[PDB]
Amino acid sequence: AFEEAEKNAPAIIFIDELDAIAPKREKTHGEVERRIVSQLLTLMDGLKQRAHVIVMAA
Amino acid sequence: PNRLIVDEAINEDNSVVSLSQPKMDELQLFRGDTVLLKGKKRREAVCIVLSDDTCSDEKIRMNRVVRNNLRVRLGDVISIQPCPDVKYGKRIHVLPIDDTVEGITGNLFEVYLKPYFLEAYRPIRKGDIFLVRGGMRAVEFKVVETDPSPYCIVAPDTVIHCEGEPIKREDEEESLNEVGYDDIGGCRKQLAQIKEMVELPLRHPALFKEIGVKPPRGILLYGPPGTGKTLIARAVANETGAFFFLINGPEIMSKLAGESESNLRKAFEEAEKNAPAIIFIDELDAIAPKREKTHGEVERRIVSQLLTLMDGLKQRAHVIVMAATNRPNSIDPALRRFGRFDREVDIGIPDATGRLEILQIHTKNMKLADDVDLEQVANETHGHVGADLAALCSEAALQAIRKKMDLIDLEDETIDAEVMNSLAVTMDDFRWALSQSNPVPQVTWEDIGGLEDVKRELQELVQYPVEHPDKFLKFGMTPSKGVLFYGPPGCGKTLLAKAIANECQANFISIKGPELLTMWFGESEANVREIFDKARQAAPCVLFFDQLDSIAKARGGNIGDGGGAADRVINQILTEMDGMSTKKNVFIIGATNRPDIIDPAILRPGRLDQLIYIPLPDEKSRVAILKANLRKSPVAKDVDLEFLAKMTNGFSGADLTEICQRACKLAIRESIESEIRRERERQPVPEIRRDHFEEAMRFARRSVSDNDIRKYEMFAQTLQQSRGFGSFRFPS
Amino acid sequence: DQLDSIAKARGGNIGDGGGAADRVINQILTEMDGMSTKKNVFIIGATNRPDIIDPAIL
Ligand SMILES: Nc1ncnc2c1ncn2[C@@H]1O[C@H](COP(=O)(O)OP(=O)(O)O)[C@@H](O)[C@H]1O
Ligand SMILES: Nc1ncnc2c1ncn2[C@@H]1O[C@H](COP(=O)(O)OP(=O)(O)O)[C@@H](O)[C@H]1O
Repeated sequence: AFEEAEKNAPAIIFIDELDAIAPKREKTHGEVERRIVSQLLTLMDGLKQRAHVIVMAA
Repeated sequence: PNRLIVDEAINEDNSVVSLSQPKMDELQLFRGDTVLLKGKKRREAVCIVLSDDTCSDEKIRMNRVVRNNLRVRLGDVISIQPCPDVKYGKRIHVLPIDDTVEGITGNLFEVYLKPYFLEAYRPIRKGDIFLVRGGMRAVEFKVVETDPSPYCIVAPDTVIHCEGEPIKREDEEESLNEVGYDDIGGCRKQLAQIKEMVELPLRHPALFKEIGVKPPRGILLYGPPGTGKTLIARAVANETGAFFFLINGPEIMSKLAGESESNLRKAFEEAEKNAPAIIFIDELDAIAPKREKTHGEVERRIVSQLLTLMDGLKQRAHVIVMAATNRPNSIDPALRRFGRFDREVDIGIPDATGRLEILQIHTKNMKLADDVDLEQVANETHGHVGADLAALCSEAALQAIRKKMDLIDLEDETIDAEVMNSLAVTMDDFRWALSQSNPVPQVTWEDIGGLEDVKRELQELVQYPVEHPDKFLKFGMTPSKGVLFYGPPGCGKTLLAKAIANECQANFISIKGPELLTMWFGESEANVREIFDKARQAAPCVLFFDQLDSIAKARGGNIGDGGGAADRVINQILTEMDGMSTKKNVFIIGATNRPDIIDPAILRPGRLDQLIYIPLPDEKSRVAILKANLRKSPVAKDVDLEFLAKMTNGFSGADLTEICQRACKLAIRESIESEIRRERERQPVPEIRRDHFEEAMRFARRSVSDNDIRKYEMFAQTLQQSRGFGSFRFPS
Repeated sequence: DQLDSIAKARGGNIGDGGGAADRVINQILTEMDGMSTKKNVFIIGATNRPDIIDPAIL
């Protein structure tokens, strides 16, 4: 998803029901959930707005 | 002598540098010699040294291209040393920057490189960035390969070729964007502490080795988010020559278990290779949370392997680790055991001057209006964090955009450049952002009327010693911290305490007597200890004890059920005041309606030595009280305060305040009825009249009887006789 | 400091925390002199009213 967003610019990312994929890591009881949350944070940080992609989370 | 201040160039090109002739003699440098220049972030450059008569001794004249080469700015410190045995180049490869050649289709060699290197013998180094004028636009190049390496001389027979894939713009932009610790502001005390803890062990391992002490294994930084902990770490790393390696916690946890172990092992090995090195682990609590509060063995083994590697630091390779965390407690205590992250550093909210510096640094890239002032913005932003300040600046910029939406045409595909450059962020945008963005007693002495002797006593007692600590040290007498006020109720004793605390600009804590009594066995003394500890934490502070007669009584004279509890409370108060004797700044003030039952141990010098009697205000004090009461009231001139004061000789100040409030309320009612009657007659009262004054006076009554005054004056007389001695005179 | 607060003549009143004040004195008595080897512990008390102190303490 993020690769396709950065490849075609400008691009818009909508994450519907963000609380489902990324709840508080302390609340989570699973390693996979923590990995998904960490990956989401990493992809937030990796974007540097050169392609000016915008992400909304509802 | 090698260290020199960076200075602007006059006629220096990209291949020459200038030094003063006496400094050349000191450094044994000849004109035309090639030298090796070292800058921040392990940046190196080579140029030809020349003599300038107008150059300062401690400064070196340096142009913008070489400044970008060494990642240093005007005023920075660089080191210059001779660079011997620089051979003629055999084959050099240079590649252009993408943004410098967009639309440039001509032969780069003939247009730019050949005239630039023609018969000049320019010294070059791998990775050097040099700008060459020519064609229709100046073009920057990067030296990617040299023979010999890394130093060579571009000779007439040196082969210069530029074919290949051009260097990506983004890779070059990242290095140029990063600069030293001038980015951070208001943390130079913390910056100095971090420098002392980090860079000195890295630079001088032998200095620690000879004594026998071990350099710190790890450093931990904590504070509220947005304080630039990663920013200050990277910045302090940039100034030092030590290599900075960054570790991202979400990056580590995004990796699958075991793979992250290999990644961090390789990171530590690479840091050991590139000694001196700095390891920064952003969000350490993320990778290594509290071991007990885990639902998986994966993070447990992460913490265990991290402990093994922390014990595995060489400390002879002069490499240390630092980490930044939002909450230090979230980090497992094993990481914080002695010998691992032993030195612990706190980063707080930036100060007002530091916040002003943060605004100035943030707004440097901003086009800023003349009217807007950053100082007042800093004053208003008392508690906003640097990240919140950046958000404030961005919000102000967006508000400027909103203001300029009408001038621009949002529907147009291309915006006007004239409006874009004429755009600026004014004070109105900052004020709008401040409104949108989110993060001492009030009584002044003019409020109080009279008691000028009690006034000067209070200033001399409380305000004076802090004003002249040197005078007290010369005299050698510690200031007293105890004042007792006894008088009829409603005479402004609390007002006096608030006034003195306001004048000295210190925290004010007021506690009531019966509030602390409670009914449990040890609760009362616990409350007393708690309020005294709170006064300790808020030092300097003024502690006010209202109704001291309730909380302190004669210990012997109580045979009731609660006599023991009262005695224990008095003993706790005495011990707490003995503890307060250590702290000069904390001040204790006690107010009682009747001082006859006060424990004599309380009245002992060193606890409440200064006894001040507050009597019923006289005529002039009463006039002042009435004037202060109506300072906020538009009172008519026909009303005479002199008669209103002289009539009630025995009324207390509380009665005067009640009368003034009542008269103001009756003026309110008169204005209400006048305005309503005007509205009714359509389908006044600027100031209070005397009539409402007299018809309000009748409801007032004498608060304090004559017997209370008799008792207070008798107690004061008992103290006056205690002073005695007349006028004490030494013999002869 | 202020030894008179914790040490009293015992049996002063029934409202002293349901006999807790009396019970604290008895615990102090055993600690200062009981069936345990006496270490090099020196006890100093600064009282202002000594007449109310328990005679067993003195
Ligand atoms: N000393 C400072 N000077 C200027 N800006 C700062 C400073 N400290 C923090 N900031 C701002 O904070 C932002 C980064 O926050 P930071 O504290 O580095 O993240 P974290 O709190 O997650 O470690 C930057 O955009 C920067 O503008
Ligand atoms: N010197 C004074 N100047 C102005 N107001 C006073 C003065 N003395 C008393 N008052 C009024 O009396 C009211 C109650 O005073 P208070 O603080 O209760 O005195 P006390 O410390 O004797 O209890 C206050 O609202 C205040 O307005």
